[PDB]
Amino acid sequence: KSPEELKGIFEKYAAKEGDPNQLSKEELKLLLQTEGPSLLKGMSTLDELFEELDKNGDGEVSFEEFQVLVKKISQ
Repeated sequence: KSPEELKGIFEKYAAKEGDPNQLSKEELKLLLQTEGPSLLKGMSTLDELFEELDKNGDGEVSFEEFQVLVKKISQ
């Protein structure tokens, strides 16, 4: 579920940033939060750690990196 939902949205958002594999924090947050309304699986661990990464200032996030990070920090 979450992989597919995240990815499906990610492709569309990432298209704005040209490379469908690459998204950034700004969109990332929206994309994560979406799993809230969708599956009640957005605005928790995922966004919390991504806010930390935002404060560190990662900014740019590839799908793969994103995906592995969110599930690894959650589990």
